Formats: sequence, structure tokens, C-alpha cells
Amino acid sequence: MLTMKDIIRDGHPTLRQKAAELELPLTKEEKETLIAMREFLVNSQDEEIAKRYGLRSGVGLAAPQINISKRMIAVLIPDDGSGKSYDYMLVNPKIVSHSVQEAYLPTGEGCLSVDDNVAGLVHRHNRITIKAKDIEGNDIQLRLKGYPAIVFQHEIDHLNGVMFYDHIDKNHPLQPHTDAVEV
Ligand SMILES: [Mg+2]
Repeated sequence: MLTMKDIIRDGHPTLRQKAAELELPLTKEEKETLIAMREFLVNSQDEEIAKRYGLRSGVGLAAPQINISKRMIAVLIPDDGSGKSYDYMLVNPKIVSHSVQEAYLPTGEGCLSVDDNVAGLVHRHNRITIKAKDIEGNDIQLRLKGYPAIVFQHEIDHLNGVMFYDHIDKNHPLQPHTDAVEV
């Protein structure tokens, strides 16, 4: 079971590296890692488990955050009432196309690797298309908008050594960009 002690914190050099492309097929160990990442998120969102193991609730996790500098991510976004929910373990995800129009969460973002909150909007693309492999090496192509697009951009940023706060405007941190979508 992964817990908070497995998550490296801001300042750890692994968070600023560029993660390596996975060879397919994955090793059994690489499969287990990705499954465990997802299982962390499942745990983090279960109120009784998260309290018992001291977990902060998360909807995404990238391998560099557990000190594994490989291009794998897990995203687990529960149904927000629309019937839309997202449960994906992706290998070698890439954004192949995106909107010009931006989107932001109105309170900013948080990260399990960053112990203290950082104020400011994180403008990302409102719409993205991702091509990736799944854990068995089969092909996935996702079309995402709004909150799930944001989450996946945040996770993919970790693979390139980028943190959310890198996107914050130090002069006008809370000023929305013109025509950006508030999510
Ligand atoms: Mg993060």
C-alpha cells in the first residue's frame, strides 16, 4: 500500500527531471507500480481508509511523485453528478492537440507533493486530445474538456518536470485571462 510517506515533496530533484518513456510491454513490476498508484487514489478518496492511513485526497498521481522517473500516470475522478467519471492508468501519455481557449479552477490547484497551498490561477487548455497506451499496451485516445482536461494536464506536467505553481502569474496571480473558462 502506498501512503503519504511514499510521495516525494517539492525540492526533491526527481520532480524536476524529465521522465523516461516506457518500453512496451511493461514489466510486471511497472504494472504493479501503476496499479498501486491508482489504488492510492482509491484509498485517498475513501473517507475511512484515508483517515486511518493519514491520506490527503487526490484525483491524479504521476510516477515521479513516488520517485519513479517514468512516463506513467493514474487519474481517478469520481462522478460529479453528470454520470461522467474518469478512471485511467496511462503509459506514455502525450497531448497531440488542444484548444486555444484556456480554462482554470477558480481557487487554483493543489498537489500532494506540495505541503503548503500556493495561491493563484493555473490557466491550462480547456480542451485536449491525448494519445497513450494502457497497462496492457493497447491504444487509448482521450478527448477531454474542462475539469478532467485540467487534471490530465497537471499529471502530464509532472512528467516534464513542471509544477502547477510554475504557471502562476507572480504580478496578478488571481487575474483570469480574457475568455478563459472558469471551471
Ligand atoms: Mg501534483
